[PDB]
Amino acid sequence: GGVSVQLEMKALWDEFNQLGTEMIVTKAGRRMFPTFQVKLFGMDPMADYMLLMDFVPVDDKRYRYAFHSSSWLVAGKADPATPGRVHYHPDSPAKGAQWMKQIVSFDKLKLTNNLLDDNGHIILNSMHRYQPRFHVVYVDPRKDSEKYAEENFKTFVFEETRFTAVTAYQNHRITQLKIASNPFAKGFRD
Amino acid sequence: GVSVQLEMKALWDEFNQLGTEMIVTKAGRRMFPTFQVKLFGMDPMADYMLLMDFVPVDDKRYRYAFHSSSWLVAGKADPATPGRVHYHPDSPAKGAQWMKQIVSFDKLKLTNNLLDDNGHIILNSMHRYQPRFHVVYVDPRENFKTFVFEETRFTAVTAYQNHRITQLKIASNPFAKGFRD
DNA sequence: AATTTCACACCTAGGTGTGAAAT
DNA sequence: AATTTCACACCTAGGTGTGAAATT
Repeated sequence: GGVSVQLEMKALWDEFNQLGTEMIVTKAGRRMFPTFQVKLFGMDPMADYMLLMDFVPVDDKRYRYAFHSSSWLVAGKADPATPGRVHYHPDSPAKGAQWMKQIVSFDKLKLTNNLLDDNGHIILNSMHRYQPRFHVVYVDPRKDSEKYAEENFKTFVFEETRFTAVTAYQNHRITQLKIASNPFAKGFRD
Repeated sequence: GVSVQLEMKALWDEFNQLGTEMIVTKAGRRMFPTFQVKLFGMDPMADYMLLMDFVPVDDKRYRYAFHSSSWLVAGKADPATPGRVHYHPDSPAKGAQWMKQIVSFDKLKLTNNLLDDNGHIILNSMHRYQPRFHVVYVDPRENFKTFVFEETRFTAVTAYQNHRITQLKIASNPFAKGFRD
């Protein structure tokens, strides 16, 4: 367990977290912003690794945004859990030297509210809080089967990456930051 | 017992009849048409490596004569370019994975820069090349098969010589739609 | 020269939030 | 109501040939 992970764009994640991060969710699938990007350290260069991402609920409560007080409040009890989906990195599996070579970005990752989705996108319930988790798994390609044991995986949880899944932005301050930092939203600047 | 089917065969043969030309730039240029294949007779449990390589057709330099609208031998071929091993991005993969859908080499770029380090194929302008496709059976400790489609042979150029080639590239490549009509 | 390189307009492809409309 | 979906304009990103200019 000597593998180290460094979250890229930490300052941007913390700026969003202070406001209370919101992530748009659609039927077709929406990319996260900011993109979850990491730097890998202490891996064996000859060993083959699988890089994974999963989303875990923060609490069992449904949220509501009050525009009068500009804050999030508990609306009621959480809706039933969404069918569990996982997202492997497109380059997985790959050698330890390949992962440590450059920053690993989960830019192809998409969030959806469609419970019946078959496009490999992450299914999330709108107005609920989620915690993105990052997993490094050691895998032997000569073996046709894979499973989880205590010594074959490591989980990395960055508290600043937690967000609320929404269909439209609630906090206007979040929209302002998304517009100002995401290049695809440059047409809305000024 | 492995069988390979060249996709877009009709488009390749139409280009070959005119004498296929591929643009070559410093930055790297995609081939048009894209080399796409269908795999058959592979073992679904066996691991395979899929490769692409370019071999010179002859040891001659070519020149296009606009008066007669034909290719002629200009002189002797330039020295061979620095060759490297080119694997499909998904290689290695199981036999069932390769046979599942059409295999394409769309991210494949041709360059005339001898000092290139971006993993692109280095070629000499005004020379005839033959693209070859390889299927290699991964063994823990013959397995090497080569598929050569004669219709995929082309002349590497910096600018199109035959106006008929340009016309076909414009008419069939979606990125050249702005030049239609 | 005869051949090669450059900025450029114009495509494809797909990622943005907007504000109306819909549920 | 409070929340979700739709067409849309406007971006980024990157693949085209064009015609001018340049070039061991």
